[PDB]
Amino acid sequence: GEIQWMRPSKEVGYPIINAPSKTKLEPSAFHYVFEGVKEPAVLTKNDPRLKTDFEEAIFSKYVGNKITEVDEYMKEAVDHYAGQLMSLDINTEQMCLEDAMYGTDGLEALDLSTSAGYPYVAMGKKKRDILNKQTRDTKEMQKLLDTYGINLPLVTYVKDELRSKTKVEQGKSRLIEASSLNDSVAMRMAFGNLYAAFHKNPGVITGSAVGCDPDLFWSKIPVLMEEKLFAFDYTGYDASLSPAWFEALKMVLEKIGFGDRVDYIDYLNHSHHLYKNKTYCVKGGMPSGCSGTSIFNSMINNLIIRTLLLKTYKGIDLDHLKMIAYGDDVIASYPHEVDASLLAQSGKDYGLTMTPADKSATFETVTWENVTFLKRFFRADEKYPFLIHPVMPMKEIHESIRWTKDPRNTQDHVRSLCLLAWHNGEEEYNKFLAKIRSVPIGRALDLPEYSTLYDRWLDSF
Ligand SMILES: Nc1ccn([C@@H]2O[C@H](COP(=O)(O)OP(=O)(O)OP(=O)(O)O)[C@@H](O)[C@H]2O)c(=O)n1
Ligand code: NA
Repeated sequence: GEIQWMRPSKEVGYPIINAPSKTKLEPSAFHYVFEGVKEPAVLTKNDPRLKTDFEEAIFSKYVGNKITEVDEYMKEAVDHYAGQLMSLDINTEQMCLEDAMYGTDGLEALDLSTSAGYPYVAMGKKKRDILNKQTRDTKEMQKLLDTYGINLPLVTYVKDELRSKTKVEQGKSRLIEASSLNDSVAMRMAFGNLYAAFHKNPGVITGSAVGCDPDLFWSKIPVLMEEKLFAFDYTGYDASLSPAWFEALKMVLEKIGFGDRVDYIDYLNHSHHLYKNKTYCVKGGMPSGCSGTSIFNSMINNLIIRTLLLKTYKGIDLDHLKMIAYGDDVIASYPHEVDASLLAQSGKDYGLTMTPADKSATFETVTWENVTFLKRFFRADEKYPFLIHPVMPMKEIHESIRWTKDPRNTQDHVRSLCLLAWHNGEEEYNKFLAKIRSVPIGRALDLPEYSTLYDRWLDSF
């Protein structure tokens, strides 16, 4: 990804974008009961915690575009992945505006709590108005599509979330490149059925984990994997993608019955952005807040891994590459060992910065004991080994519970953390429940006991 140009929105007829400069995150009733070293992310250049220019830091993720064309390896990767998807019968039909807006089997309704993007965010209009879950009325939307069209600029917001101290001081705040509601609806009509097919088939055929339920899916993963696991992390995956990877993605779409609307992918690739008073153009880079970001990111990861394997190991058998991706996160396997360090080297040539899995200092062997996916480990259940526990580290849970954005959602937030925590075991879980109940707010929460969660889990398969 690379910014081609940046300048004042007024110079080109665009209004300044108003963005709250104060974090909604504040210590919660449990702030001093649990240990945590993360704080709210810098949201403005004035934030006293800064130790470097903010503007420069939040845009440094666009490291450049390393490659220009789709080479032989990428093309072979495209053919093989497109081949797997083919065995799914993904309905190539366009999604009717009703299902696209309010959802259907395999696709959830639009999220009413997220920005509506330009121009609506400059007119004061909000999603609550345009959309109506009860009537499932397309009329208002339609009247807006015809009025403002598509390919509308992406409104860029700084993501309000917890970050390490270092990332606060280096202004490494993440950004939310929000797509207008129009674009989001169009894209969901265009790729609606593709999304659904993926959501309904997490696994090694789609090579996707999007829409999955860890409590059930974790038990299926080991069976799907080949003998030898391999993994690695990406640094700024989304922003590092070069235009060629988008072309490769279109090739895939074209081959499975969507050559029809690959133009949409171009907007993800060559995009127009609005940040505050400034406007800029980005060549490459997957925008964070578009319809299908997670899925197209996963599809591209499937192309990338196949590509690096073909480039590094001529003769490799892709039919035995078993991988599952969720955006940049991935858990992959092959019947034979592979050098992740080697793959990382080939990665640089494709514009990808790959490092040892889970911040390891060096590329070491990936095992079922040390492998993680979605921050979760894999741990066979003591009493029934064939059932696998997705285990989120308590540290992550401790960090999250120490803050709140709305006291009205404390019950839901803590309840959610409990559904993650109990997998760490009864002893740990009860210590967690105990600390929660050491202050008034916690004692008033309705939290599930261990046995209730474990028994429910056992019956869920
Ligand atoms: N609104 C956003 C913005 C970014 N991201 C994701 O967050 C990543 C960047 O987060 P950070 O953890 O700060 O990036 P990494 O470079 O992956 O961290 P590291 O340096 O430790 O490798 C991006 O690639 C993207 O996948 C996201 O999910 N939502
Ligand atoms: Na882009």
